[PDB]
Amino acid sequence: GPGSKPFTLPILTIGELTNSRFPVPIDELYTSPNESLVVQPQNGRCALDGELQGTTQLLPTAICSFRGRINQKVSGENHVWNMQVTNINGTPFDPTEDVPAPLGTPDFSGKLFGVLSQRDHDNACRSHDAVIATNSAKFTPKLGAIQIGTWEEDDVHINQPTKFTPVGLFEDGGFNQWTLPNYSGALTLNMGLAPPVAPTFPGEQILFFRSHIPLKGGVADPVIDCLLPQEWIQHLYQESAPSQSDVALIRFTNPDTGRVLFEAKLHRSGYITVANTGSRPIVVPANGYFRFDSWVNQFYSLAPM
Amino acid sequence: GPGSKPFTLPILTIGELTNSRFPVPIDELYTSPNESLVVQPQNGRCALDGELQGTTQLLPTAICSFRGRINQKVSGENHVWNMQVTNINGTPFDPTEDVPAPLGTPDFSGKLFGVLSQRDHDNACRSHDAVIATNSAKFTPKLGAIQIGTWEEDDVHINQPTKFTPVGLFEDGGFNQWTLPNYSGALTLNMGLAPPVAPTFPGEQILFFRSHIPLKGGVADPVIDCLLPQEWIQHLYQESAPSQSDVALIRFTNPDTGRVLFEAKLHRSGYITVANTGSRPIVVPANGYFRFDSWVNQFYSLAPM
Repeated sequence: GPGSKPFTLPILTIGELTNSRFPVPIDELYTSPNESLVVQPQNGRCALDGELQGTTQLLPTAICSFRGRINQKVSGENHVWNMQVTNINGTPFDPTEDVPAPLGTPDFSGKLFGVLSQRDHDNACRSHDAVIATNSAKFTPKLGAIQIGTWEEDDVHINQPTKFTPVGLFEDGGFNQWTLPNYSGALTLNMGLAPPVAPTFPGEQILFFRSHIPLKGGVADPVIDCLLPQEWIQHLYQESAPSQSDVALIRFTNPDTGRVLFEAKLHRSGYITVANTGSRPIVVPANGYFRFDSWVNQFYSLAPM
Repeated sequence: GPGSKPFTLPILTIGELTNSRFPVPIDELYTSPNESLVVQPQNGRCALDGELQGTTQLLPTAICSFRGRINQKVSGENHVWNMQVTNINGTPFDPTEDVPAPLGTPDFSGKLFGVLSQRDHDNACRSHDAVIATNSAKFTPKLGAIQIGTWEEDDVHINQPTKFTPVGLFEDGGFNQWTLPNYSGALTLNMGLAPPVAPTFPGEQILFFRSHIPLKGGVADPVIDCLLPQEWIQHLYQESAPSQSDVALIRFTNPDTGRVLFEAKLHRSGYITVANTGSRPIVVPANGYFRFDSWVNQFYSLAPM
């Protein structure tokens, strides 16, 4: 009609949200100033009008997963395999397409721990622990191939349907959630990226949805922070509501109480800022959720958290 | 107002749906007659008005997961541990609550393969392969405890936060997707169950959303069939639209083509029937999705598939 469809978010509490950058539930909200770090995740990217960006796709369980077939054991390597990757649904990946990598590809540097599974054309199956170094020169998903390490020296089959189910990190050394992999390998620039995000208003910081992820060994508390929960992305994709301005004011509210705990800016490009100093984890009532209040601009002065 | 909010389903193709009974994408639609088998899944259960039933909860990645802490190594057992389970968000499980088990508990009998991870209070971490026999007398999630098997004899810590990430089945022997676990263990009846479902109209069969799941070893093609995709459940929970009759007519349609491929009955209790003979897998265009057409009754004669 003459009027626009009102923008909406799903009615979901902190305990009903999934991380859009790793297939686990959100544990908490978190805010910190990115003085040195540049924030440019490729998963969990979606404009408020429902446009998916970067490597973002809709399936929460498939985030950081891989699909394809093993073409060979890597030359001069025991326990390392070369995997030709397809899209998550099994359809061929189109390397010339204007995305950084197959949708769902991990968007952080480190050693990912998970399980490699196969079901051969004759239905003979196997699953073994595996590691994928997203920070290695031979991590080339954009070119259609990655390398996968196993402990099992021999029991991986060639030219058979293969999946990688992510579990967590193998080790904490070399892990940086904000360092993008080189999707095309060494000496090649990433392309088709979702843009970096930063709080434009002096005094604001990004608000993240944070998950603490598993670690195979070591002493650490590795976390993955996403800009938007996967359910919000799924919702925005469904709704495709036009954005009335560059910023939607949202209010975190407990429904039974009816009281608003704090307010934040949801930006058109798909991330949240708040007025806060330093980095502190945010604990919120299990009943509470973000409610859309109105459209404002970048110059709107938020109430301090 | 005086009028009811129109019922709706999400606009999602086959490749954009998640299984509600195991944390993997839907691979295909499937239909078969349950002449001998009784269909009573506890996950992926939701009335069309958004009422969650059985052990159904909202987080797709958390389906078939467990959370809690290891209290002891099992008496007379090497490699077997007793785990005191909490809810998925970590909050205490209320055994007296009218559910069959903690929400998200697996609803099938067999040996589940996955990874057990821990992060100790001092941040020392470990992850190891694990198996959970949902078909054992010591599987007692409703009582607040299960047993977990590992290969690692010693490297599991007591009284530390623990998670189980499911991957697939350990073996195919003993697996039956329609046999419910005894949630309270041997000699105790399940309670608070979602009711069994069956096609009431002579000549109809249930239509399932089917996934082929990983297997650690053996020759088999184990599948998990759900009544509703997880995204539909999330959507119905959000919408909470009143049901106008016992049956909603839905039409599977490819949007670009604009052509309807077939029609089905979406029942108020949350499952689909079609008019088909025997068991056959259904392949549908990647563009296609179910569209809600109108409300009918049990006596509506569907066009044959």
